[PDB]
Amino acid sequence: SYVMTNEDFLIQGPVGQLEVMITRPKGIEKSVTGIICHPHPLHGGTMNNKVVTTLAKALDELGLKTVRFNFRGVGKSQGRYDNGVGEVEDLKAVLRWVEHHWSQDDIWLAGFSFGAYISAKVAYDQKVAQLISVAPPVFYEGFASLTQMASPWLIVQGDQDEVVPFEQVKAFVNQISSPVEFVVMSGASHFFHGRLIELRELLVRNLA
Ligand code: NA
Ligand code: NA
Repeated sequence: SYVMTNEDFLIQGPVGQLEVMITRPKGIEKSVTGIICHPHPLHGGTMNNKVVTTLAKALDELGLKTVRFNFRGVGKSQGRYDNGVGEVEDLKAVLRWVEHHWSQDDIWLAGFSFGAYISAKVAYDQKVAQLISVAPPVFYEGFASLTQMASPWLIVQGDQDEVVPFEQVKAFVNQISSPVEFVVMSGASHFFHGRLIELRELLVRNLA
């Protein structure tokens, strides 16, 4: 499907255009596409966030096309913040767009913090081949109900994350019924400053 690679472009979202960028892998391209959601739009989170980039690099290394996008209101994406509700619809729109362009592909959903919540919400509604959360903000009220996730779920978490505390994520992983692959980076903060190479390696190791 003719879609320019490694450049920002716009697609139709629920409330306006969504800014998207895709990548295509450098070797065998698997019939799996990963969509990666960014951290909190109200705290400067965008599709260009470095943890988002790292997730994309990991998925690319694994042979997946990747799709990153800005939630409504962010960057060139039109509209305004919608309480985590419309943001779910934004991801759902990007997901439909992926399914339209690559109908044969399985889907991976991934996200960092706010984006981990949004992607988990969608993966709870539509079983996908793999869900990936980095620093899922499990204190969000909307996380409480995500107890029987059908999609396989990898959670990567720094144990020195002060924004999303390890013990809270651990407790969430413990309380939910469905199995989670819970991978912890020792000494990593919420932002993985200087640990992005290791984060990529950790993702690849656990997703290969
Ligand atoms: Na966030
Ligand atoms: Na905007």
